[PDB]
Amino acid sequence: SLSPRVQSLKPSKTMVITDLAATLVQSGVPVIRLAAGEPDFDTPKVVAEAGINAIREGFTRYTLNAGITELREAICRKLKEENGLSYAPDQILVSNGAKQSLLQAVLAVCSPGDEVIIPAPYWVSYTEQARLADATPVVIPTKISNNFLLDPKDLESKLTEKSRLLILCSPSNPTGSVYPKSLLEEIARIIAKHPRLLVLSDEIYEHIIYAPATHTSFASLPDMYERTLTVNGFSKAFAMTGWRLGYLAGPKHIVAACSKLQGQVSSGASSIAQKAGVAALGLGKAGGETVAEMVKAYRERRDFLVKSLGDIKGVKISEPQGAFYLFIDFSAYYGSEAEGFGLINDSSSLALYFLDKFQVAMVPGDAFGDDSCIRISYATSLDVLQAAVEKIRKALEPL
Amino acid sequence: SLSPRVQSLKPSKTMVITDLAATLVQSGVPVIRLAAGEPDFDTPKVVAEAGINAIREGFTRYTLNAGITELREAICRKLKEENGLSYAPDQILVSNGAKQSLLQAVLAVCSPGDEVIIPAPYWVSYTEQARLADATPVVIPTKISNNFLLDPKDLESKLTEKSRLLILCSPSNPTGSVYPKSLLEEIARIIAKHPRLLVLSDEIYEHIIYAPATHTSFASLPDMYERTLTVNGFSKAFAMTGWRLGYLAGPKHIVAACSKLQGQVSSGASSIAQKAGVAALGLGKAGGETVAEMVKAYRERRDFLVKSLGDIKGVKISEPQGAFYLFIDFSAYYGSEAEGFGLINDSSSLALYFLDKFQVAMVPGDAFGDDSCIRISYATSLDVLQAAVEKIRKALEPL
Repeated sequence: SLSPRVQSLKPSKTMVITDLAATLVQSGVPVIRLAAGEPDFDTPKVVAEAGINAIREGFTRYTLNAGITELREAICRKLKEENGLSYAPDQILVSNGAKQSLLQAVLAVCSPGDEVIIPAPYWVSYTEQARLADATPVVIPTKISNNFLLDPKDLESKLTEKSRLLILCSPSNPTGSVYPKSLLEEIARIIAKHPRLLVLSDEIYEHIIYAPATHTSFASLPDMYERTLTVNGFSKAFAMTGWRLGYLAGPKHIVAACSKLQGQVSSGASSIAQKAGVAALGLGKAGGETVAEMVKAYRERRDFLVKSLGDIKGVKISEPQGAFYLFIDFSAYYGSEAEGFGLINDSSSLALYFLDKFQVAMVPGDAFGDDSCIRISYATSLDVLQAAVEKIRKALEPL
Repeated sequence: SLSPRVQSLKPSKTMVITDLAATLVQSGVPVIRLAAGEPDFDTPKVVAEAGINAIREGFTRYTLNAGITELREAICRKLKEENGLSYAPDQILVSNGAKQSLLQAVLAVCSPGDEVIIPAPYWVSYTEQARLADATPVVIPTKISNNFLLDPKDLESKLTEKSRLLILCSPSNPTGSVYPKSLLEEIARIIAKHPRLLVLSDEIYEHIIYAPATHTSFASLPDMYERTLTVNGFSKAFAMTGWRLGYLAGPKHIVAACSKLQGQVSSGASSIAQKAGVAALGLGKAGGETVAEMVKAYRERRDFLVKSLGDIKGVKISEPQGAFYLFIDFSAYYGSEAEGFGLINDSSSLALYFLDKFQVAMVPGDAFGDDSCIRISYATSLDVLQAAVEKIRKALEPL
């Protein structure tokens, strides 16, 4: 029975709480749902109508494996105009979500035994995708005091003959932290010394930024363009998670190998979702007021939760600059008598205590490589956040 | 640069001919295009409206990774009713097309060095997926006189301690054969001796079948449920190729390992596509007059091409029982020098000869592991087939 690749990954830390509550264990109790990784917003009607018209017009046959020319051309424009990067259409690979885009990159560029350097807190799939490539993940913890930003000295110390891929997610899930250009520059100098090291830049949350923070894409840095794989998509910016559209832009030989890989995984991505993709790219640069209108809401929501929660004692909060996550340091509360949850010294037990006792579902930082925190998503109505703040405050002072 | 496994694949006979005729049409000469592996029909308006309705009703968010509970239930209904198979909802996995379903099954159950037995002629992807799992494909040639059906004695000679998976595609791509129950019963008995051997049954063409022939699910056979992975989908029957919807049914521990894999490869399948899937399943058993009318068009199309080509001398045909492919044996024309243009040695040469000199695009049998033949797709209008038969006759008389 079953192969080692599947056996080697991985219990999962989400189901015990995140979806087990969204179950008859709700009955008859209601639950807030603060653990979803998707926008509360609908798909833009212009984007949605493009999909409806693609269905009507018969754009329902197989696509080119790499993607339709209009989308790969439109993505290239987006990359020059928004990120200041130059790519041709044969350097673009469109996949059914960015998750596939990231995985195919790892399988294309990593030989067995290669080391993939992953900063923690990390998106869950980065560790598992390296293992599916038979590569060795090397995790570098970071601290909240440094805004969960990688330290360049720590990157220097973990370099090896085997270091092949560095994964940078900015703005990042879960911490919602954003890399400054100067920090990425120190990183870049280091990488240029290493002959084999490549960088996977996860820019899926790019248009969700706030305030003085700026998204500066890695390939724009001096000498990095040839070493960088750029990954972006339509799920987070345009609230298109169900459509499954993502893309990779990078060196042509790497994209060509990723494309040959895709011809065997799933073939090309949805013909319907891709036509919606051109429409989404057609909304404009921000892309337009529609995303801007959404980013104003997240900005408002972020500020309510940073204020309320950061004033409870023993709770640490770094102001996030991007995305819609808050990685909250509920540690210090680890002793806790507390109640039915015995020890309450875990991110998982604590997250269990918020649910299954206070009806607030969150994701333990356990899921992301740092047990000091719990991830709270504020991509929900402002009315539910005040109620969630209300449940957290009653949960925590009884300790 | 790139890893082995990306580099292990590097073939593709298909690339220069079928993808290039699209280039030669894209300026000047028109070409028939008989290399289609997709229905010429539109998606059923009922199915199309359900997807358009799902867009309007806002079903654009992430679905559960395994699939929406409504679709997995309708699939279980379809599998018990049409194929006589009993599955629970947690034994079904929905993916972006059957291609993904097959890859995840192969990756789930094959260890390095394991042997994947593939009867030839074969769909190209079976070989590549096995190599992506570090399995060793072992090909078993079959003969046109035996309707390209696997020979059970030939199976026993190649069975080994390392045999893990046998892949059975019925109805077949490229041959268009259907295994009879009696032959499938004989195979089953053979595998029952081997403790490790599993069956991947690719049943995607189940409803494109012609009247005296019957589709028998391998998992219906006694002692086989425990070892069969059933793969089906909506792409070929309902002309849903662009939608990307497929599924796998099997033992609980296998489907769980496939699900952990899918959680790292693509996440769930499209929310819009899934809701169209329930509409397609709701269409009935065949389903209804909707599927029967396309199979009525395919059957006439086939019979026109068996008679027209079979009357050409040096052409050998097994009448297909399913799907819309014809694997035509143009050998005997090998060993002949055309002018000037040059040598017609092989299926590659012959297929190149039909196109470019007589404007007819086909897929060489080289692409499917059988060099004897050329694959003609008849999922196109009866009018184009007549102009191709003329061209085939005009190409064939000069030798």
